[PDB]
Amino acid sequence: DLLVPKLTASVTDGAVGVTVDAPVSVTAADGVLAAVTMVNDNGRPVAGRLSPDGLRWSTTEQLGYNRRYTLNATALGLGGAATRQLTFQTSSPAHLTMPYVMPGDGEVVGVGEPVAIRFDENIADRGAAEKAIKITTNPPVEGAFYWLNNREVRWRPEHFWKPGTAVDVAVNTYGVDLGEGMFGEDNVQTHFTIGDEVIATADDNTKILTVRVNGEVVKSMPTSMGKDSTPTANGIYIVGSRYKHIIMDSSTYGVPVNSPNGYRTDVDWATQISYSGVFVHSAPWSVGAQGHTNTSHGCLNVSPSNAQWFYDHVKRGDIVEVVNTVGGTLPGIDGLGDWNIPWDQWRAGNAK
Ligand SMILES: *[C@@H](O)[C@H]([C@@H](C)O)[C@H]1C[C@H](S[C@@H]2CCN(C(C)=N)C2)C(C(=O)O)N1
Repeated sequence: DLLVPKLTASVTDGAVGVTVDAPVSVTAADGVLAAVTMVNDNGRPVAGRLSPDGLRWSTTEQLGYNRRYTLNATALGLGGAATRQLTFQTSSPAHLTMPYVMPGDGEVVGVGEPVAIRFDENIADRGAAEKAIKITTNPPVEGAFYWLNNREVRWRPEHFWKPGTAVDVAVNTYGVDLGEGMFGEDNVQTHFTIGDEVIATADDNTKILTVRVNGEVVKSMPTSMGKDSTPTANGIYIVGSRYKHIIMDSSTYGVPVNSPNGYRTDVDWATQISYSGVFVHSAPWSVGAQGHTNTSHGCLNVSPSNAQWFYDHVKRGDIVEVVNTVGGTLPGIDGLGDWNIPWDQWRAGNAK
């Protein structure tokens, strides 16, 4: 006839390994919730909120790893009253890993910019990490994950972004088992926008670096690329950081300075385009060979004014394409060579 109220929680009494990637909630049937408290092992209460109709209570703040929580709830209805007490334990990680996402929040980047999520620890379960990363695009475009190394995963579409696209990255790793008892230390979120299409093409046959903005040629720079014994790899490069001046140190990229292809020299107006250490930069010493002969260690050498032009007008995520050199092809897992991996292979990924 008149039923007693019933209490249902999203955890159960005695549960262990409860993941903290989601709130805890309680629902009343045949009655309303009169009070709900949740405390940790130390008696400290957890913040929560009861819905206005009295039917549903939920935690509202982050739940902690390695905690024993006690939930007390009372429901009242015309049929009488019901009270329950539940204790559960949350996940106890063996390790925590912190994600770091690029590009930065609010940035405007070029059409070649991948989403990058780098953890500070090796990820045993790549599939769990990919599943925990939510990418929103507008206009919507399909994309896919691919791992550069054990710690950094990249996401991009099949073709270069459409200018004007919003990209939203929710790395929702808090409470997620990323393998072997390694859980996400925190969530991170970033949002960025794709700007103009900027593609600069260096053609060894002509020795010209041509900059096209939304398809229109805006600059033609005589360049000197890698001499035969240190060639510039062909392929697609993503623009990385830019520097007013920087000491280029070959040992940074694996080559002892004191070795025959080593070097250590202060350089102006330098835009990095590969982790292997290719840059567009000012080369006053080879102005005469630019547009004619390859003389560099791999860099795209241009005039000082053209290098400053490049610094001022080309942004992170814009594209440099190198063609017809005697080099090989830039490795797809360079760090900035993601677009050299064919789409079918990128889309199949490497989560295992
Ligand atoms: C690009 O080619 C690189 C490297 C970071 O990939 C740098 C290294 C040089 S330094 C070279 C030796 C001394 N040089 C002079 C004449 N000052 C040039 C470089 C290059 O121009 O070859 N660029």
